[PDB]
Amino acid sequence: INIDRHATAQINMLANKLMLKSSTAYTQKFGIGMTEWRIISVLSSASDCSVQKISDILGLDKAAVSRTVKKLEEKKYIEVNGHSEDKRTYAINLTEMGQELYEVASDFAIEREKQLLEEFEEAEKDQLFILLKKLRNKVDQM
Amino acid sequence: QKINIDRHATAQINMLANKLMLKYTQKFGIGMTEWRIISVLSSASDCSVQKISDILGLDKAAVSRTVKKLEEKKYIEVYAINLTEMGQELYEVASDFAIEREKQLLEEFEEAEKDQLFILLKKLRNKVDQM
Repeated sequence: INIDRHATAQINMLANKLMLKSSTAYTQKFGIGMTEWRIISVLSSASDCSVQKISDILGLDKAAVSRTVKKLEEKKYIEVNGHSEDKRTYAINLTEMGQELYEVASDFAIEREKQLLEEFEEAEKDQLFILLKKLRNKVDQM
Repeated sequence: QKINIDRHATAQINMLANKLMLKYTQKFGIGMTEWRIISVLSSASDCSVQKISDILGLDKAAVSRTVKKLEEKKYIEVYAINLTEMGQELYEVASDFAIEREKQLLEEFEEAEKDQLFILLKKLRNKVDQM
């Protein structure tokens, strides 16, 4: 059966294989899984990361984010910031060790991304981001 | 910080696959977790419970249970996990049946844009194979 022109199928097989390889890579190099890495990278980039905000950004459901954030808490990479004395909700933050992890693992993330796009011309990269965002806009409508 | 997520193709791809996933399948006699696992197994060979649990953000116990259930249903065999021919058929048939959702997804795309999308996705899959 031909699913070459099946966008969902193509994108899912691409994403799944990339994620599986990354699971191995991050685990062997840094002792964390791919999903742990995705969350750490979100925490380094954004402010007031609730579980909701991390889920919105990554597309993983809240249960998945919550379970991973708990693991990262146990590994002492993140801590829950209650903001007890502030007119705002709790937030998840990197600990000092989680920040160090990000510092060292981000170089590896950057190299893998460079590798993924090795054969792309500059305009092809631009075209790629535009088309993914168009897809991302339609999905939000479905 | 060091990485701009908005211009990080790895991140956009993975997010889009997840977002497409949370949006038929009960039609074919399996639930969401079963479908997600089937999908992962279709993407690459000799998967492990550990890897699947990682990338799906699921606990190992849940993954193991679901894997067993898919064994019983004749979709999987076995620790390297692979799809049976019938597991692979399930993925293709259920995808082929869901074609109307694909047309909806690509509604705002001209033919030239669809062509570009598939050209670019193919470059990406080719490269992932080499990584």
